[PDB]
Amino acid sequence: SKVVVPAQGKKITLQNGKLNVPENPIIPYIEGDGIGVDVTPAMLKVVDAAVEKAYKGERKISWMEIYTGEKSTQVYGQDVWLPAETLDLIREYRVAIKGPLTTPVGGGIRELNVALRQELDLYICLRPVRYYQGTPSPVKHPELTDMVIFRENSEDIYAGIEWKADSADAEKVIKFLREEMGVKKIRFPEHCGIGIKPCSEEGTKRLVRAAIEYAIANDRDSVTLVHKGNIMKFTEGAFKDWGYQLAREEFGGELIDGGPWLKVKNPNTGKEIVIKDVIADAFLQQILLRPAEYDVIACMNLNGDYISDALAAQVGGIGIAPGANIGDECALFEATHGTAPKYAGQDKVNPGSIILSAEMMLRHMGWTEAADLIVKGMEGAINAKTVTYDFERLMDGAKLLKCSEFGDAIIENM
Amino acid sequence: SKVVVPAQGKKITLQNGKLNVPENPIIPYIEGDGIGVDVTPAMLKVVDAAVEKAYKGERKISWMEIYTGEKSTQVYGQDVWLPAETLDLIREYRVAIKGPLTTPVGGGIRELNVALRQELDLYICLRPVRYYQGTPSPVKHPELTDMVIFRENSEDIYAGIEWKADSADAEKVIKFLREEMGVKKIRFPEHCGIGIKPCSEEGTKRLVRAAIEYAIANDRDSVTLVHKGNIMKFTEGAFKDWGYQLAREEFGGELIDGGPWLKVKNPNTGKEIVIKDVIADAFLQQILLRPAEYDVIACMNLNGDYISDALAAQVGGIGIAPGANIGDECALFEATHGTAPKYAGQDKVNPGSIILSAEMMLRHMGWTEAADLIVKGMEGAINAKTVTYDFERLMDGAKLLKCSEFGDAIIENM
Ligand SMILES: NC(=O)c1ccc[n+]([C@@H]2O[C@H](COP(=O)([O-])OP(=O)(O)OC[C@H]3O[C@@H](n4cnc5c(N)ncnc54)[C@H](OP(=O)(O)O)[C@@H]3O)[C@@H](O)[C@H]2O)c1
Ligand SMILES: NC(=O)c1ccc[n+]([C@@H]2O[C@H](COP(=O)([O-])OP(=O)(O)OC[C@H]3O[C@@H](n4cnc5c(N)ncnc54)[C@H](OP(=O)(O)O)[C@@H]3O)[C@@H](O)[C@H]2O)c1
Ligand SMILES: CC(C)[C@H](C(=O)O)[C@@H](O)C(=O)O
Ligand SMILES: CC(C)[C@H](C(=O)O)[C@@H](O)C(=O)O
Ligand SMILES: [Mg+2]
Ligand SMILES: [Mg+2]
Repeated sequence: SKVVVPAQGKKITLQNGKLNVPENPIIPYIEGDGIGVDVTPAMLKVVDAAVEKAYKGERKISWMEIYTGEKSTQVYGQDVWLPAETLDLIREYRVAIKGPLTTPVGGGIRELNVALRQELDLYICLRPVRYYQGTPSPVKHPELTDMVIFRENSEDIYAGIEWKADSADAEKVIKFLREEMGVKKIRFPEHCGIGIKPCSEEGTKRLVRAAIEYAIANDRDSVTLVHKGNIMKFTEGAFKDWGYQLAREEFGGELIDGGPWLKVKNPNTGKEIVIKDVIADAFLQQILLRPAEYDVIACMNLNGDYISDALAAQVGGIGIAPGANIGDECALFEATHGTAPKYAGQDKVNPGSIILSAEMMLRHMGWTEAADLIVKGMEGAINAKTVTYDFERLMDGAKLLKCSEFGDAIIENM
Repeated sequence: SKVVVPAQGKKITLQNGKLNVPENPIIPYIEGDGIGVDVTPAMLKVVDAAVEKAYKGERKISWMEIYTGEKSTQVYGQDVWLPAETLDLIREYRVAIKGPLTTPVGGGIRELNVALRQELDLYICLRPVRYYQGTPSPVKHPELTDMVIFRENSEDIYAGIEWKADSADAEKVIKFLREEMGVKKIRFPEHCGIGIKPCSEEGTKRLVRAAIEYAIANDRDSVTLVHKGNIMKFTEGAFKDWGYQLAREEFGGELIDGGPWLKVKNPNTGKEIVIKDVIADAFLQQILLRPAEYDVIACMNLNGDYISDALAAQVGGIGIAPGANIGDECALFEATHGTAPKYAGQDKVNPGSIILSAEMMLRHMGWTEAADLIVKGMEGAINAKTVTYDFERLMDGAKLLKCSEFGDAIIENM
């Protein structure tokens, strides 16, 4: 192993489903491909500053670099794109953060980001989207956007079950469907690629459960199940039916009017939480035309991937869109954006995304004060109109800052 | 049959792939469920007016009502949701228009809208989205949005191949995948619904071919292949690879830089058309942050469904979003919106969508003058700020008009 365990740090433990965070926790991190080389260093500095200022030296993170992707090949050798120790370490230290990752073409290499999520069973993809005062947005009222996406992270089409057109496997599968299952619906069975889409009751319910619990835990107004159930009855439709069923069976969901919407009483604030659903295509117009009407979103893997980007663009873009992959044993924080090789190495991209993901990590560890300083700094720097390229557009009088520069601006406004 | 063939009309014929439209063409039409009862009458009046004014009485449409959905059951009896004659008539008269349709819950009834498209093999779902001066939009520069969506209409997950969780079929399919195909990727094989996603070379290429030909025919700047190929390699990825391949093999697509983008020279205007591609999630941010950079869009069934609504909301909403289902033998025009039973029968919804779909129909028949009068009227009425509920929002000084009222406003501005 080429990983070096920090000497002055201590491992975080999980006792009774509750995190036990030391004052010197060891936090593993993956630099990331492309721009990850730009944003990650900015994140480490901003986090260290937030922690240093919040607890005046009482607390401190012991960063431990781990590898995945290109750098892993440089470190562990050719073909070692995702070392087993990397998965071992994330699960063992409970909390980790990663920069963007890119999977090479071919080589029989599976998508590295999806591999991490699925190998660690981090079934929740949590992506909160809200507006930051001063952020240049293409819409008229970005302030109306304040939602939290709970995207199922372990099934759907992301299962990776598919076969190439004209391949022996594809023909074998197509032969079984037409001959044994009597399927006559394939328009062109020749030179036809095939993909499988699974959706289970347990996969659906553990995701929705987390979404409702988060709504209750943070006193949100509603949980909206987004699906395309009118066309995919047994997968997307099942997801919606299972979600409503869980709200009734586990949260005392009560019929609103003649339904289908339910109301769940917040055990804490006594507030009634609305449980509704919207068809995916229609939802894409709704978030733009009636944003204020939506809060927490529970949806399947693919739909969540699309909604994440559509919402982010509403409040400034993917440069300010954080996220987290959460499971029962550990959590891996990461920004919604990619490696943008186009800008890679230029120290020009917006580090806000990975930084706000670190803010989620801090909150997750219970270091809410350090988390609050990051939000304060971010809001201060953006308001000071000292921002990165992606914000400069739709920004008159804004001063352009380099990636590392913006990080410093955040610390300056803490 | 309860259908009455117009006495003074004549059937449109297709000779050499070219439509032969008489001056008194018989045009079949489906009223539609819900609000279809409101918008359809407005459309017939507006179209009749546009035609009457453009050709001063020389030309006239002979409307012939045909049935599908609820009204079909009223006419032909219980269980007759989609009469065979309806499909026969659309194919025979070549050009038809329909209001929104809703499929009942259960009854073993398949989605009626998809049934029409697939039974008639109308593989192209053409949905143009552009801004109309004076239209209240949630974005800052709706005028930058001017795109044309070419959505594959015959395959993808819309094939309707799926099995219910815990069903014998589902278990049989899951057993085959795990046992015979050795699939170990299903996270939860129990209580698991299964759906099949097919994508063929012929289905992909006939759609992309139509998109490029439209770009050439209308001198558009580019064709963008939208896909989620990084995750669905053999379906969405195949679609993108097949699209690029066709541009090269059939349109002399030439490498731009080191690729992957291609350039196709417009045989007519000598202009070079750009053939590029964008990942679906990223594309949803791109249309909002860099609209001007996109023109004609070629995408798969599901992706097209989502993009249609996301784009429409950008220029006023689904109340002003037309569309057409085009095949090799016939075409069925229809708005992107649904039956909105919530507002149904209230004569309050925006008829602009089905009316602009009729404008597409007229253009399709070569009656471009009548089509131009509809655009003129629409632009005039909206500019006069005499609009329907959906526009009134984000409209100060706008006067609210009833559905039928707005139709009259259009005719008044022709
Ligand atoms: N979880 C992940 O690690 C992850 C996520 C997404 C994609 N990927 C991968 O990364 C590679 C490139 O993919 P892509 O180009 O489709 O996606 P991407 O890297 O997110 O790039 C898409 C566009 O979004 C914007 N963007 C991304 N990061 C930004 C930042 N830090 N600050 C400001 N704007 C930012 C830019 O838009 P403008 O150019 O309009 O400014 C950018 O060109 C692929 O190999 C892909 O699989 C990985
Ligand atoms: N091709 C079709 O015939 C078609 C298309 C889509 C859906 N459907 C079906 O119709 C039913 C209802 O579905 P849905 O509620 O998901 O979709 P929908 O009927 O399109 O309604 C969605 C929302 O979009 C807006 N809208 C729709 N038509 C409008 C119009 N003419 N003018 C102004 N705004 C309009 C309204 O938004 P606000 O309430 O925010 O104003 C409406 O409540 C279902 O049975 C569904 O399967 C059929
Ligand atoms: C890179 C890709 C596999 C990934 C996904 O589709 O989830 C990305 O788009 C993201 O949102 O993290
Ligand atoms: C009603 C539904 C089957 C249809 C589709 O998904 O294409 C609708 O959303 C539309 O866009 O016409
Ligand atoms: Mg994404
Ligand atoms: Mg739709």
